[PDB]
Amino acid sequence: SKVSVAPLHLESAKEPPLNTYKPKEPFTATIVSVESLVGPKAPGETCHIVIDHGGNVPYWEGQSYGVIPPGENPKKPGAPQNVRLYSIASTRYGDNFDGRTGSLCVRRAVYYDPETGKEDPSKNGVCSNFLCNSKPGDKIQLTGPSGKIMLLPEEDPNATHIMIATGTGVAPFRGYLRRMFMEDVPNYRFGGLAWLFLGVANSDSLLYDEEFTSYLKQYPDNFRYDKALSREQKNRSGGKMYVQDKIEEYSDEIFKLLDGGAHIYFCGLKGMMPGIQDTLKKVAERRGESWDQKLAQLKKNKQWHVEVY
Ligand SMILES: Cc1cc2c(cc1C)N(C[C@H](O)[C@H](O)[C@H](O)COP(=O)(O)OP(=O)(O)OC[C@H]1O[C@@H](n3cnc4c(N)ncnc43)[C@H](O)[C@@H]1O)c1[nH]c(=O)[nH]c(=O)c1N2
Repeated sequence: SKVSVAPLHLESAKEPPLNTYKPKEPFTATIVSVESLVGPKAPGETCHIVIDHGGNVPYWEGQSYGVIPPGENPKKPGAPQNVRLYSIASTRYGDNFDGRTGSLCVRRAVYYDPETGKEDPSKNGVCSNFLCNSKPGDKIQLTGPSGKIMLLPEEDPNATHIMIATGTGVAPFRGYLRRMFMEDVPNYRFGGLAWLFLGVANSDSLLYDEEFTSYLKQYPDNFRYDKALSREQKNRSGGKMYVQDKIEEYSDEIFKLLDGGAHIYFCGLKGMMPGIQDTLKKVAERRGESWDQKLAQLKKNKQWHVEVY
């Protein structure tokens, strides 16, 4: 039941592509589709953007594309807008299984006055709205790809990968998990444990939930999946349910896996991290361990992978 992907020559490169296109001469890609990923109770829109790069801007899982939105740089007259980076949410083959498209998972940044709720177009996020407002056939200026922090370590096809996402931080993990489970990639046959933790505001804010739930039924011995819905759930202590609280529910299993060599990944808004560090410190203390010591070892061993923004 693994899906045929082409072209398999995408497996031949020994190093990830980097900076293939640069801001002064971007690649003009074409939008294939834009769809909302969220339901009516979600506090804001997050969109799935499919982009046809024609095979001209290949990438590895875990990398980012740059997008240059239209208009003048407000801080520099006559100059283009600055690049905004977006974690690629697709595998190298992309959602059409053909090596021609890549996908982004984009939260629409909308401004509301803190007192009156009143909006103001001039204070909306430029690139996120540009992307979420795009339609089939629209052109986008693409740069990159870039980034190496979130490349998937494939040396051990039976490794353990613990994936901690909030919101759009699910993006690299969608790509990892399709490569691990969905696509027929003969040179990478994953037989380890992939464990996805996802924190979002509510049920309607879930991203790609049907895809992840399907892996539980297809690969029950290789995939685990836990969700934290913060506005709809409460933690053991009674402060909104964050993803850290879900990690703590599996404290012993997770620490054992880390001690056994598991990779652990964090992606999403940088505000997710302080709570996670606090929980891990408390879990370590309860076990009689120093989290500082443990984290230093995880970093030295190249087990700790963070890309937050
Ligand atoms: C490695 C990496 C990977 C990613 C990302 C970053 C990095 C470093 N990001 C973030 C992304 O690059 C980008 O920063 C956001 O999409 C916001 O960009 P905009 O162009 O929409 O906002 P823009 O840069 O135009 O504005 C920034 C913020 O300022 C606000 N603002 C503007 N003017 C204001 C004013 N006068 N008063 C008050 N507020 C004002 C806007 O509302 C917005 O919230 C991301 N994002 C994402 O959604 N998905 C992803 O997968 C990723 N991945």
